[PDB]
Amino acid sequence: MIGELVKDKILIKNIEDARLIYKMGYYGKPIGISKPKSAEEINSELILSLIEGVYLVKKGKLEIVSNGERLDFERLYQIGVTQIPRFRILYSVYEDLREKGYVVRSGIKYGADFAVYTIGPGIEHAPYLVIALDENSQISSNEILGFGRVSHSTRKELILGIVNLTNGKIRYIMFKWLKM
Amino acid sequence: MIGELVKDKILIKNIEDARLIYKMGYYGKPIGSELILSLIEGVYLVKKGKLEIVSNGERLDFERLYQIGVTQIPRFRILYSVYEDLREKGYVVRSGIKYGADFAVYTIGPPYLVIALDENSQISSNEILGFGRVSKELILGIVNLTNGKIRYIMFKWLKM
Ligand SMILES: [Cl-]
Ligand SMILES: [Cl-]
Repeated sequence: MIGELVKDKILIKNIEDARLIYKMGYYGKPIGISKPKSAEEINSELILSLIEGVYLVKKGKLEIVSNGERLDFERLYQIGVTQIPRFRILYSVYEDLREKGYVVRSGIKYGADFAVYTIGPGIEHAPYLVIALDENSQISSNEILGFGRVSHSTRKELILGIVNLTNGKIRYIMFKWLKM
Repeated sequence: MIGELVKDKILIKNIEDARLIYKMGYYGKPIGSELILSLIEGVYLVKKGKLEIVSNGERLDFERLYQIGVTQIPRFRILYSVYEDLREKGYVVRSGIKYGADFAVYTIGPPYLVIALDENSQISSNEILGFGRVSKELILGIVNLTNGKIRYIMFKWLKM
């Protein structure tokens, strides 16, 4: 498994490698398709985000190169910090959730950071929406109101992933828009 | 029902009146007896026509009492908005300070802790899960000072 760093994303040019990385656990998105039922229908280069790439590298399931240079975890992580806003808190939740066995996808279509899934041999579940947060970052009422808006929009489960960048621990707090 | 304004609180000197106001729906706290009502409770009861208030001769109506609340009590506007809305919805609303919140709401349907907030407020992620009773639930009372509408959002400390 080898991938090319191109800006803020990682390109998987080999289709076999692509289909394999995707089979592993629904990583990346193929170019031109939105979301493949199976890796079987993937025929275009697999595109991985830095968050996904950095995870896979750390998992030893992927090597990354940037025009000759071989970027390891320390370097890739650092690039994520520079390129991607909120990279630290986003990777912390991505990793933690991924490490716990959930299948983590982008949650932007739903107005959140991630779309977390519980899957297994012949088992698919509804997507939990997670929004990563820096425990200290001050949230406004307008943002908090924006939260409870994305929640009862696709009426799924909205969840805040509060990360401590020091100890790396994570506190998950879910909230619903109530109708007192 | 007549009550005296004494600073930021309202005194109910008559014990019958006291016991009645308390029977109504658990309003005020006795000094255990004179029933002591907070401006938030007093202003509500006045508006409900269930209580008259006096301040050394002067008869204070809703407009004046409300204004006094604004002057005396910090966050009075957002606190009364949630108090009233919740009370108007039939919940029994008590102080929630013992629990580190504004109110302790009791449902008479099928204590919830609520913290009233203004649309311009800014709470940290660790102020939230921080304290109330979280690390159970804590309900956020988000108030729009313009239209006076209120959005309630509850959140729990999860264990993913
Ligand atoms: Cl992603
Ligand atoms: Cl009260």
